[PDB]
Amino acid sequence: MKQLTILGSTGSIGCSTLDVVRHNPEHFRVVALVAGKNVTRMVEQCLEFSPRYAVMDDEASAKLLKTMLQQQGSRTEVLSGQQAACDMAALEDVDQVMAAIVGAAGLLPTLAAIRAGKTILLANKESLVTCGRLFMDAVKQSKAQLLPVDSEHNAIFQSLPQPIQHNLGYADLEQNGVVSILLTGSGGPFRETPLRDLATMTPDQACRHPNWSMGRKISVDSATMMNKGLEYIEARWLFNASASQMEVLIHPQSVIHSMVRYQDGSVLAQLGEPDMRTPIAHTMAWPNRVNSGVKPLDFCKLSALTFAAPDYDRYPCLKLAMEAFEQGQAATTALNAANEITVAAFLAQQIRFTDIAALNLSVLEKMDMREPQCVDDVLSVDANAREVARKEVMRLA
Amino acid sequence: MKQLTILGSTGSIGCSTLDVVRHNPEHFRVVALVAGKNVTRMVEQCLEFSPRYAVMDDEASAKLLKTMLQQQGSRTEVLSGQQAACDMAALEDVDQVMAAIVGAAGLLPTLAAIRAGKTILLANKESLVTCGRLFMDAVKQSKAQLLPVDSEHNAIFQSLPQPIQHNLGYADLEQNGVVSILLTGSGGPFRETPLRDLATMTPDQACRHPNWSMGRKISVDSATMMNKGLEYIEARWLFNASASQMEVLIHPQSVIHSMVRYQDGSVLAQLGEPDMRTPIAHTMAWPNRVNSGVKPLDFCKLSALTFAAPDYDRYPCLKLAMEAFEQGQAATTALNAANEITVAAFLAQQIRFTDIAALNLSVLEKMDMREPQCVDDVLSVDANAREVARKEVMRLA
Ligand SMILES: O=CN(O)CCCP(=O)(O)O
Ligand SMILES: O=CN(O)CCCP(=O)(O)O
Ligand SMILES: [Mn+2]
Ligand SMILES: [Mn+2]
Repeated sequence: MKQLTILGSTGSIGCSTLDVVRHNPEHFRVVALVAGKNVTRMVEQCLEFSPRYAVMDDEASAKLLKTMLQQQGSRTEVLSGQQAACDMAALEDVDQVMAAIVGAAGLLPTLAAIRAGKTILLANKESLVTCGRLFMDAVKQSKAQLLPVDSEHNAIFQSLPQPIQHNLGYADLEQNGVVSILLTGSGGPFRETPLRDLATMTPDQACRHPNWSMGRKISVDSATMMNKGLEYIEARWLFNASASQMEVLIHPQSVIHSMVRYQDGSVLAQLGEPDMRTPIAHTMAWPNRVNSGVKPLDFCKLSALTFAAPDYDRYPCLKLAMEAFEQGQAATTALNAANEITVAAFLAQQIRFTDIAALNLSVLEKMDMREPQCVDDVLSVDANAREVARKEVMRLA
Repeated sequence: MKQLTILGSTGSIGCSTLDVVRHNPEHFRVVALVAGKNVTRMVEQCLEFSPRYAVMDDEASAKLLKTMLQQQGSRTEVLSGQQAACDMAALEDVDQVMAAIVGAAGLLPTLAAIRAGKTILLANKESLVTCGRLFMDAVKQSKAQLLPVDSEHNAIFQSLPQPIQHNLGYADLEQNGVVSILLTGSGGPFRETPLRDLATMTPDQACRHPNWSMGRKISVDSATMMNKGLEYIEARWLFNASASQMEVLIHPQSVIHSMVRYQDGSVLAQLGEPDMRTPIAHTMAWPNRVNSGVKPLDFCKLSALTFAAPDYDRYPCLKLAMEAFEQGQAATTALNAANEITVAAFLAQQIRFTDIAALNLSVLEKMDMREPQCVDDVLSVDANAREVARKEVMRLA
C-alpha cells in the first residue's frame, strides 16, 4: 500500500497518475495534491481521492478552493505557496512523489522530494536539463529512487539491467554490460522536407501531428528535434552516460519508445501505445506492475518500423544540445531557456522556422556563462538567456 | 571464474560457445568436452582449451582420440558412451553445462546436468518438446538454472522480469505482471504464396533461405512453421505459460527475436544479429554480460519491420503443435517424431510439401497415446510414432 504526493495534479500527467491510482486503489493512496491555479479541477480530485492536503500557488486561489471544499465538507486541508509544495514533497509518511509540476516552478519541490530520499516519479524535463549536476548529487547523498516517466527514459530504464535500476545515476553503464543507450525519436514532420525549405516552414505545418505527438511547443521541438536533444541531456545525467555511450536514432513510427545496447549484441527495447498511463503505471508499480487501462499493442494493426540517423544539418538543435552538454549546466539551462523564447517567436510569426536553431545557437555563444550551483544559479542563467533571446528575436523585426 | 562442460562440443553451437570462451578466457574454463564422432575437431578443441575430459559416443572413436591426444601430449583423459557424458554433466566442480547434444542422445545428460542442480545453458529443442513435464519437475526438485540459448526463448527470457528469471519454470507469469509472451517467427518462405500452391512446392524452394535461416530440416519447419509451433511447446514449459498467456506473431525480418507483454502495456523485446554467440554469451555471463564478437546492430542498414498473425490454414503444423501440447507429452514427442519423418520424406521427394502437415496430423490421430514418465517412455513414444509415420509416407508410393 504505497502513498503518494502529486506535484501538478491538474495537468495532463497529473490526471493520468490519478487515473492510475483510481483503477488500482488497492495499492495507491493520495496524501497530497499540489496544483497551480485550476481550483476547479483540484476540488473535483480532492473530492474524489481526498488527499490530506491540497496546495495551490497563491492564497487568492487557496481561499477559494478552501471554500468549495468547505461546501462539500472536504476535510482536505488547504495550504499555499512554494514551501507548502516542498513540504508535501518531503512529507514524512509519503512514499512516492509524482514530480509533474513543470518549469522552474518545479526545481525546488522535485528537489525537496529528492533531499527526503523518496521514490521519485520524475515527470519534468527541466529538473535535469538545468539542475542535472545538483540533482544527481542530491540523489547520491540521500539514495532517492529516480524512476523516469518520460516515454523515452521510461523505456531506456525498463530496458536496463537491475543493479543499474536501484542505483539510478551512480550505476555505471559500461561496467554493468551496457554498450550504449538508444535514444529514439520520430524525427519531426520535416524529416523528408528538402533542406532548403525548412526556412519557408510555417507554424501550421508543425503543430501536434499524429502517431505519439500533441503539443504546440514540443511539435517545434519534435520538428527541430530540440526535444530529442534535450532528452539527450537528461539521459546522460539520468543513466550516467558519456557521449560515446549515447545514440540518437530517428524512428518515425514511435512504436519503439527507446532501447539499450549490450556487449553480446542484444538490444533491449520497450514498446506500447503512446499513452502516458503505461510509464506512469510502470514507475508507480515498480518493481512490480499494474494495469493502467491502456491498449494491448496490436502488432497487426501497425505501421512498418524503420530507422535512420539524424542529419545534423537537418536538425541543428540536436548538435547544439549535444555540444551544450559538453559546456556545462549553464549552457544547457540557457539553451533550454532561449529555445522557449525562439520557438515561441516562431509560433507567433516573428522569425522563420530555420531561425530557432540559429538563434538558440547565438544566445549560447553571445553569453560567457559559468556553471550554476543551486536552484538559484540556474534560475538566473535562465533569465539572462531569455533576455539575450527575447532581445535576439528583436534584431529580426 | 565460471567452469563449464559442453555437451556436443563439435557442432555449431558448440564451436560458438568455444568462440565465446576463447574471447573471454578470464571468466570461462572447460572442464569437459563431449562430442559424438568428430574425433578430428575434438582433438583440436581439446588441444586448444584442454578440458580435463573429452567423451565420445563409442570406444572405437575414443581409442583414436585417445591416440591423437597421445601424439600431442594432451593430458586430457578420454572416456566413452552415455554414462561418461552424464558424468561430465554432473561433474562436481562444474558450474554450467551447454546441453547442445541434440536428439534423444541428449535427454539423459541434459537430465544429469539438471538433477545435479547446475546452471543449464539449454540448447536443444527435444529436452522440453518430449520430456517437458519431467525436466521441469527435475528443475523444481534441485533448483537448477535453465538459461535458454534458443534465439527466441533467450529473447523472451531476457525480456521477462527478474524474479521469474531466477526461478525459471516455477515463477508464475501473471502474478509477476506478465500478460503474455510473444513468440515471433519469420513465417517461412511461403508466407505470401497463394494457398493452392503450397501443394506444388519443391525442396529447393524451401532450404536455408536468408535473414536468420540456414538448415535443411528447419527450413521446412520454418516454411511449415512446425518450428515455431515446437517452440510454442518449449515456451509453455519453460516460462510456465497457458495458451492464453502465449502469442505467436509473424515477423519476417527476424530482427526482434521475440517479446514479453506486460499489464501496463509495455512490451519488452530483444533484437540483435542472428549470430548465436549473442544468446550463448548472455546465458554464459548471466547475470552479467561479456562480448561475443558479434556486430552492433546497425539500425540504419536494416529492413522495415512488419508483423502479422499466422493463418492457421497456411501453417497447419502450428495448430497441430498447439493442440498437441493440450494432449500430453506423448502427443508432442510423437509430433516431433513424425515430423522428422515426413519433413524428411518431403526432402527426398516422397510426398508433397502440403503432405507434411497432413501426415504428422494423422500419426497423432492414428495413435491413442498415454503420457510418458521418464526418458524411456519418451523414447518409446518416439519409436512408435516414427513407425506410424515411416509407414504413412508409404501409403503414398
Ligand atoms: O514522451 C514523449 N516524447 O518525447 C515524444 C515527443 C516527440 P519526438 O520523439 O519526435 O521528440
Ligand atoms: O533460433 C533460431 N530460430 O528459431 C530461427 C528459425 C527460423 P523461424 O523463426 O521462421 O522458425
Ligand atoms: Mn519524451
Ligand atoms: Mn529458435
